[PDB]
Amino acid sequence: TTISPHDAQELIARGAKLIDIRDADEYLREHIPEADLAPLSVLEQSGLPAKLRHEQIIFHCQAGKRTSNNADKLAAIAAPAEIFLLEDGIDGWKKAGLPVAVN
Repeated sequence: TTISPHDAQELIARGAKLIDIRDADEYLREHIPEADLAPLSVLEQSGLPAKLRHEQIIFHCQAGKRTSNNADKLAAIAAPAEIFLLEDGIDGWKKAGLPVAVN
């Protein structure tokens, strides 16, 4: 299931984890302040660490593609949470007028 940036904000205000699945170099250039970084490759190797588990988990990447294309991987990695994909990624978040942190 996809979630709008504004609806994601409301879930994050209730404790939902926002997980950035991009690489560290991408994150460092520009990220969502509320997000926790966990590159997809690392998640595929060692799983989601306990500190990033919650009842509600929202994954995001750049523009919606890596989340859409790895939907089954992400559904398993965060199971048994309620899982969302941020619609249009950080690009969508920016287009919605929500804050980002730029290097």
